[PDB]
Amino acid sequence: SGFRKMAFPSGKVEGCMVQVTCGTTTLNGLWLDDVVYCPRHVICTSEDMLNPNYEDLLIRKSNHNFLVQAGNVQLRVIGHSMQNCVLKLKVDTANPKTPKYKFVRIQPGQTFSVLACYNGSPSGVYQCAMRPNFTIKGSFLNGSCGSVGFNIDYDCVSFCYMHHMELPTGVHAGTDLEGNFYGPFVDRQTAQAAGTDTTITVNVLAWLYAAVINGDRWFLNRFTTTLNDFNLVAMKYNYEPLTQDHVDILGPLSAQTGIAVLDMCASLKELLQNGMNGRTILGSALLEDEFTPFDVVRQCS
Amino acid sequence: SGFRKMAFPSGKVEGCMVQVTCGTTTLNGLWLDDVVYCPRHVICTSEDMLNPNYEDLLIRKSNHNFLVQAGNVQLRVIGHSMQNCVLKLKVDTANPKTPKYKFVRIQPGQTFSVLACYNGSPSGVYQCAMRPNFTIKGSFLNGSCGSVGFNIDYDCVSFCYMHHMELPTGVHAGTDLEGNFYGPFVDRQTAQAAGTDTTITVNVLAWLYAAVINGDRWFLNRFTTTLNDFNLVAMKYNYEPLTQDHVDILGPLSAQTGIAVLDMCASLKELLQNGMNGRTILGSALLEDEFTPFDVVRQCS
Ligand SMILES: C[C@H]1C(=O)[C@]23[C@H](O)[C@H]1CC[C@H]2[C@@]12CO[C@]3(O)[C@@H](O)[C@@H]1C(C)(C)CC[C@@H]2O
Ligand SMILES: C[C@H]1C(=O)[C@]23[C@H](O)[C@H]1CC[C@H]2[C@@]12CO[C@]3(O)[C@@H](O)[C@@H]1C(C)(C)CC[C@@H]2O
Repeated sequence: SGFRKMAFPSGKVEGCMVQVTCGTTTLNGLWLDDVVYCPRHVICTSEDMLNPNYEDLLIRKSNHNFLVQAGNVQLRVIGHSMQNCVLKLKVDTANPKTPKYKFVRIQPGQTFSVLACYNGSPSGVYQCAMRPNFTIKGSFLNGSCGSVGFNIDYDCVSFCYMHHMELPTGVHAGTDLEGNFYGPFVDRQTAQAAGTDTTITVNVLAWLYAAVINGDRWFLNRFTTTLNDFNLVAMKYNYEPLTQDHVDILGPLSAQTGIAVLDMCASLKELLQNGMNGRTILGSALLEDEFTPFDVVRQCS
Repeated sequence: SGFRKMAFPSGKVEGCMVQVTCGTTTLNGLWLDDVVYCPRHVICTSEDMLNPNYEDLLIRKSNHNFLVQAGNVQLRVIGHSMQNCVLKLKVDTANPKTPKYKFVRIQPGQTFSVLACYNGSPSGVYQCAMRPNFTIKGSFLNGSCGSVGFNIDYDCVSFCYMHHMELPTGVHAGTDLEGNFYGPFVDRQTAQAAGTDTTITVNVLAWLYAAVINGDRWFLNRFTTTLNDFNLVAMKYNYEPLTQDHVDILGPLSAQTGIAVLDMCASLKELLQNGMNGRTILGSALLEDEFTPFDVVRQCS
């Protein structure tokens, strides 16, 4: 029993992390087979980051301009190319610790583990959600850029995030591993701001099922509601609409606890309208939305 | 910027995790050099766990009774001995992935990373604190026993916890790696219960400094207080007394933010007496006590 914000074991990713240096700019790279992936802004100086032209900046660079260190061992770069907002540095040596991996783009509402790194040195691991507004609420200091987000299915590492920048509200923006940004963000330090965020309704419902399975029952009631009447309430409290697929996805958890999805929706309506009254759910005094139905089943089955 | 409950990278520990089977009982072991460490109750059946005599149970066992699998490879056990509540199984092969390590016993109030494992297979990593009552609030299902807690200093793994049992309130009890239990708990499924817990005052203060550094300032005030007058309030709300060493340990954080320790104590007094008023601190609606001064400096420096 018990429920914690749990990250995937980070070992398989730790063995892929390297340092990439161009001039006086250094950040983290991902070394898979004979390619190192890193943010393209590694070729920018402090001045350039205002408004760079990356094609012009890259054409003026050669292989010897890129320093790659795999811990102590320096890797000889034998090729460079730009793919969207990521740089691909072809190197001398194939990473002998290269795991089975895929590059997958995730959806808002889905979770992943972040291995925060500094100068190619792993510092810590934590669980994130992709916010509805395509930002993440991470923990990143200067030199954390190139740090990756990932899930592990069996022995396969699904890489979904590379960290690029911090936004004005202190939230974080990055790309998939093909170098395509999540949300309407660009790799220049300018006047960009996160759009209005919403609460991930299906995740909050999954978390209430986790609470029931772990013996927190106080918020349950005899009432039920309709998907329409619930969605009217959701809109008012800045929650995402719930769909038939959402209730279908919550089916297994519904069956395990014996509480119908629309019954649990009735509980959420009451919690939104009334609050908690000095009471807690799984050691929290607010409604948690960074656990997916899968995350709950994983930890509570 | 940003603040997350961050675990240490788990790679160095992942490579030490094995499965130990005796009869129909299976759990996790820690393989360091040519020794595998596991809970001694692996030699107990469902019936024995009521009231076992481990000396009698072990004397009736031989090396061939212990099945150890390092993933696929089976390890030949060539010796067995009991050290307090842990079993030491001497094996054929020295673990080639054995990191630099120490066995350290931690204090109530200190934090560590847990690598939750099932049948010698790592499942996830999360951060814990040793509660004042020597329990931990972990996430453990059947087959999680033998899972270890640890810190990483430089390249050295300081192992501090091995998981043994779950208590009636759904909290967890275990030993250091010398097999000595944290708190007044024993390895038999009986009527044991956790003593009354308290809030780790110094940790809550460190977390308020983390909030200030990340731009949460609303709870600050012009007031200060004395260490005595604060400790009178602490006692009432079931907080641990604050000592001169606690304020000394908070010195660096005090200097970084320019808020005196006793000024921050005044803020905590108000938060305890008044509450938060629908407001949050670092994405929490209650006062968090599982971040040490070290944990904050680590993430906010
Ligand atoms: C790598 C990311 C990052 O961390 C950036 C951005 O959020 C993003 C891109 C650039 C840095 C940073 C500008 O702002 C940063 O937040 C900051 O950490 C960087 C320094 C320390 C001020 C150095 C200059 C540097 O331009
Ligand atoms: C390994 C720990 C553990 O997980 C124990 C205890 O908390 C502790 C020791 C024993 C098991 C468990 C008795 O209670 C358990 O909570 C439970 O998970 C175990 C089973 C699944 C019921 C099987 C029998 C077994 O006796």
